[PDB]
Amino acid sequence: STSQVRQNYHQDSEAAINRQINLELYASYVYLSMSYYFDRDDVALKNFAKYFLHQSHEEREHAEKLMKLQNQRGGRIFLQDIQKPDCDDWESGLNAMECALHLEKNVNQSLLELHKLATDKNDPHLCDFIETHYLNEQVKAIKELGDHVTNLRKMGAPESGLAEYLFDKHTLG
Amino acid sequence: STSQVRQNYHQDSEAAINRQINLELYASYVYLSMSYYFDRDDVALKNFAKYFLHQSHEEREHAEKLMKLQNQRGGRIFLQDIQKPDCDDWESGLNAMECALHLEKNVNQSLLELHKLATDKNDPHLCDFIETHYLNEQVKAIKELGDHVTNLRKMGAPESGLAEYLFDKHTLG
Amino acid sequence: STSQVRQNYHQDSEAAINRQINLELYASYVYLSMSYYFDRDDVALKNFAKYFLHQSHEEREHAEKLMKLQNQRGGRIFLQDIQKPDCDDWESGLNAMECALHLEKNVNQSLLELHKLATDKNDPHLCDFIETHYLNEQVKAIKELGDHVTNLRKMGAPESGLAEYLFDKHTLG
Amino acid sequence: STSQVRQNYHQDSEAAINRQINLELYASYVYLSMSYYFDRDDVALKNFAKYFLHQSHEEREHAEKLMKLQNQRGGRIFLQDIQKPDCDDWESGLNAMECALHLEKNVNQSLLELHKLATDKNDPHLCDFIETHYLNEQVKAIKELGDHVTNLRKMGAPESGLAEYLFDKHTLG
Amino acid sequence: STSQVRQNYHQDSEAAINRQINLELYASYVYLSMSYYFDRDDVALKNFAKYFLHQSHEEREHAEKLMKLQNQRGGRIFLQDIQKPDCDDWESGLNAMECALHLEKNVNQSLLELHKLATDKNDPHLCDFIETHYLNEQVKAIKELGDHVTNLRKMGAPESGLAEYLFDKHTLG
Amino acid sequence: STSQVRQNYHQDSEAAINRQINLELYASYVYLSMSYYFDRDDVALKNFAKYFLHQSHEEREHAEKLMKLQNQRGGRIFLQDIQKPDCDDWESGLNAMECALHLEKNVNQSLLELHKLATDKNDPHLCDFIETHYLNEQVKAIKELGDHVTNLRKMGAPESGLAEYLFDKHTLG
Ligand SMILES: [Mg+2]
Ligand SMILES: [Mg+2]
Ligand SMILES: [Mg+2]
Ligand SMILES: [Mg+2]
Ligand SMILES: [Mg+2]
Ligand code: NA
Ligand code: NA
Ligand code: NA
Ligand code: NA
Ligand code: NA
Ligand code: NA
Repeated sequence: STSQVRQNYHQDSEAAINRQINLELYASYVYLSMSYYFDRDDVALKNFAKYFLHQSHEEREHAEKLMKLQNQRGGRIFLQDIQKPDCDDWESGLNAMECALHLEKNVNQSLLELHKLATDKNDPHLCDFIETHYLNEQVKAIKELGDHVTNLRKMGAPESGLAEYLFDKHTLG
Repeated sequence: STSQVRQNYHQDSEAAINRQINLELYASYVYLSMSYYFDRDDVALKNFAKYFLHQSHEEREHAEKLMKLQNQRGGRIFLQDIQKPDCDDWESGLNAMECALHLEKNVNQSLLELHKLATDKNDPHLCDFIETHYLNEQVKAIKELGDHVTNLRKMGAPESGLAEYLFDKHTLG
Repeated sequence: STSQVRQNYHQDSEAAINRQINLELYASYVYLSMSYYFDRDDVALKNFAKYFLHQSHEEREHAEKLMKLQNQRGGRIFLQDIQKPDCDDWESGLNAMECALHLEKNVNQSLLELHKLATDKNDPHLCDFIETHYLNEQVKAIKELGDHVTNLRKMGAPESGLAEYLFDKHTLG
Repeated sequence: STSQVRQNYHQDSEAAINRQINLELYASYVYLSMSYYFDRDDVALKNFAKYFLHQSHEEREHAEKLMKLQNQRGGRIFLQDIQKPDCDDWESGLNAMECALHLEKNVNQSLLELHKLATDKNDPHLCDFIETHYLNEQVKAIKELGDHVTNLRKMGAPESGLAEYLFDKHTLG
Repeated sequence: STSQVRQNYHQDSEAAINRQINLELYASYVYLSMSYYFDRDDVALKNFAKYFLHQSHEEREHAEKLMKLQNQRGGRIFLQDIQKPDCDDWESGLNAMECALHLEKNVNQSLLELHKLATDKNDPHLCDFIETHYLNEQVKAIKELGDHVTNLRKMGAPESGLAEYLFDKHTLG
Repeated sequence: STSQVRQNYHQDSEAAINRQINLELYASYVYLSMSYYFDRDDVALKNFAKYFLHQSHEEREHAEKLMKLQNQRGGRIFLQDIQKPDCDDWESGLNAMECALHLEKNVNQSLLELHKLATDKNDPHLCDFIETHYLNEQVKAIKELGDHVTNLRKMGAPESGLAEYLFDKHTLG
């Protein structure tokens, strides 16, 4: 039953990877929802829509890289339901950016816990995988989202629809 | 509350589109599972893996086009959980192809019912959307999968691991 | 008297096509009026002017394609007066966009009725002509105009002349 | 016995497709006859000959696309004898064009009946296949042939051998 | 109420320009009718059709340039109904050319009266606008149409359908 | 009644050419049937299908060259019904290749008889036409088909579906 390739790969690490795969797919689905919210005729912020669609695809890529990891190490992927996002209506560009920031920080926290587990199980390959492909990506994403939220707030979002319009044009466009 | 763009778009059609979006996302997730099954070290059919990964991405594209439709017509997207696939282990190239064929026929049946609803609601735009973007795509996908299943069976899959190996190389490669 | 090419083309369909030709020419004339309203020295929104002039030419193209249809089927074109637009003065970028949206929805309703007639007369060629060349075009135009109206309103049009200025620059330019 | 790919494809539709295949092959053979009539030394209208030969090959393509359809849907092709054309000697450029027009209208009528059957059997894929690939093609072919017949008649065919000569040169050449 | 740009622009000139705009749009519509007459399957003179369609578009360009003039001078455009053309059926290539010649001479007469008004109101800008953009254009158009009519008549139009055929090919093609 | 170009062209030769035209069209139709047999979802040998479709088109070309011959010599083409092929279902790649070989040998025998007739009628032009365009073509086709049949048999067709699969890939692909 044990994979011929498996070496120094703890069952707990395998399970945590499966959980991270689900979380990445969940994040992808959240971003998809946000994108198409901004595509609504009564919201109509095309560059917000594009920004979040790109993020959705990137999150899918992250999940697939974790699946590849799982198979490389000889673990077995076990997929779960991808839960629907918390909202259907994201209310504003600013609110969407804040929710994205919160999501990214949650994903980062899960990654940090994964790293802690890898460290505890003396799995340096897994640790460096997380470090190389995930942690800096998260730090960058969080910094970018924080920058966006800051600009929107200073511009006067969400009450200034002009604010969101011009942010859509000049930052996200 | 009614969208400014909405015209000749029945609530039942809107709901059916939301169901189709979920079904397309489900199909994408099924194909993702199959792809990474073939990426396992104890299965190791890279071109099967690639074939199903491509199909997964294509299904995601189909879902996104339906979401775009929904917003174009002034309906509102309501996302649901994406259920996990029926299997974790797809057993063989042939079995995966047969399950894919079954899935594609189920998706096609749902599309046909959607078309019937559009027709009943006298929604020619929706009918032609389905016709143009979905129905022929489905017919082609079903024919291709049937061709694959036929070849694998004639070659001697799934007992002939040589059969699947050579199919992976010569058809899917 | 009956055209040598005519086949499965009902008199009622022919008459409805003649009405649609007139409606398309009318829409082209409305858009022409709007364009040159924005060219006034006391309005001076060049990109609004360009947007509506492009729309005018596109509507002319639609009418000409219907005339070509009529001759292809062996019907006979009967032209009518092109009525002058409802306004000389369109008041604002937002008001013009709202009137354009209303016009586009009226044109769409007429197209839907034309499709219904074709269906009732079992004229699949005519149905698919309408579907292929007109219905999606209308859906897109309505969605775009709705997006424009939404943005202008959120920006603060028509009281914010800055709003219309910046929309002219960043969206229509 | 039922094809693994077959879905929503009525036996009556399958039979009608087989009949249409035969009709398209028949039309191809008629045009072949006309082409080589104009290649006779005592007729000697090379561009008529080329025009009808092109039409013959196009009709063959139409038949082959229907065969491909049949297999795509999981129906089974049953071929029949291709009947010889009604004439060996087509008498004149004008007479050939009139017979071609009559043939094209007969083919169109058969296509319309096929569409009606598809509609009655709620086969939207088949309907849109016919609509996309056949109906407009027929309308165009009929209009072109009607234009040709009109010009020949106005020029003075078939008594003015100069008429046919110059039509061969300037229209068909 | 007076435009900030208006200078040396008499109310009578403004009104005459509005009348000329309507006349140019009328001429465009007449030429459109003629074009699609020649597109009929029972007339079938493609190059006549093209010639008149080009003329239609050119006349629309003339109208739009007058509208631009009106706004440049600070007058206000007031559009009127575009009357339907005098005929639905233009009978022959020659008859259409003669009606076009008559139309062009009427347009020219109106332009000459406009010039006379400009001169009487000491509006040298308007005079030179008319001179530069319109008068020579009209002279050329009238000369060309007269040349066409002369050739058709000498060839034997409209009784020689060969005449019109060959004119369509060699002059208009 | 006798063609102005006819010289040294016996009535018996003319009749034999008409028979050969029909036989070539028959062969084309047989190959068409075989091609689309291999396009079936339950057969699914794309390169067999392509091979036989190419052969079908080549046979049509042969028939058309014979028609051109007939007119060049001043004979008159008389077309007959094209009989349907002997089978609807060709059973296997090997069986299809064997039937094709048999067909090609029958066509060759008919050509040899045609040559014998030409020789007996002292028609060296006809003899050399047959020699140049047909006889070597037939010899090559027969040799190729024999090679194919030999390979399939040695590989283990038709019981080894792997055999036909790999032949389709490596020889016909
Ligand atoms: Mg490190
Ligand atoms: Mg700005
Ligand atoms: Mg359709
Ligand atoms: Mg000449
Ligand atoms: Mg020799
Ligand atoms: Na991520
Ligand atoms: Na799909
Ligand atoms: Na339109
Ligand atoms: Na056809
Ligand atoms: Na003019
Ligand atoms: Na042959």
